[PDB]
Amino acid sequence: VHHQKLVFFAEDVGSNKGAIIGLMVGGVVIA
Amino acid sequence: VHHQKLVFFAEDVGSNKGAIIGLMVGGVVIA
Amino acid sequence: VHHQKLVFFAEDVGSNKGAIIGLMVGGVVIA
Amino acid sequence: VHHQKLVFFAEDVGSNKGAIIGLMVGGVVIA
Amino acid sequence: VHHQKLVFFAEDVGSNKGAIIGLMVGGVVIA
Amino acid sequence: VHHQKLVFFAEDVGSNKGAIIGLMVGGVVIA
Repeated sequence: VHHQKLVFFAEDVGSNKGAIIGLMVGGVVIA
Repeated sequence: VHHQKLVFFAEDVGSNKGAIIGLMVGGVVIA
Repeated sequence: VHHQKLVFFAEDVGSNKGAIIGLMVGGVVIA
Repeated sequence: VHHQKLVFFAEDVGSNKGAIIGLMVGGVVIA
Repeated sequence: VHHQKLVFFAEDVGSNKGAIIGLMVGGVVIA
Repeated sequence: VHHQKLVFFAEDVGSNKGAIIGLMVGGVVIA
């Protein structure tokens, strides 16, 4: 298979106080 | 298969205090 | 198969205090 | 006059992604 | 006058991704 | 006048990714 640009932003992000995950597959994120 | 640009923003994001996930497949996100 | 731009915003997002998921397939998101 | 415990929680708060205000008297909150 | 414990939590707060304000009297909060 | 303990937590705060303000009277907070 092929994955690409799963998340994409074309313009500026101010902040990320949380989670940004291209491809969450297991385990535990807490943001 | 082929995946691409699953999430896309063309303009600026101010903030993300939560979760942004291209392709959640298992495990646990808490944002 | 082919997926693309599953979620798309063409203009600016102010905030995301919740979940934005291109393709949720299993597991647990809590935003 | 006397004010006290205007807002009160006795048990655990999970999250506050919004506004919690004891006493709003003017100005502008955006949560 | 007298103010006290305007906001009160007795048990644990998990997170505050927003605003918690004892006494908003003017100006601008954006959380 | 007299102010006291305007915001109060009795138990542990996990995180503050936003604003916690005893007494907002003017100006601009962005959290």
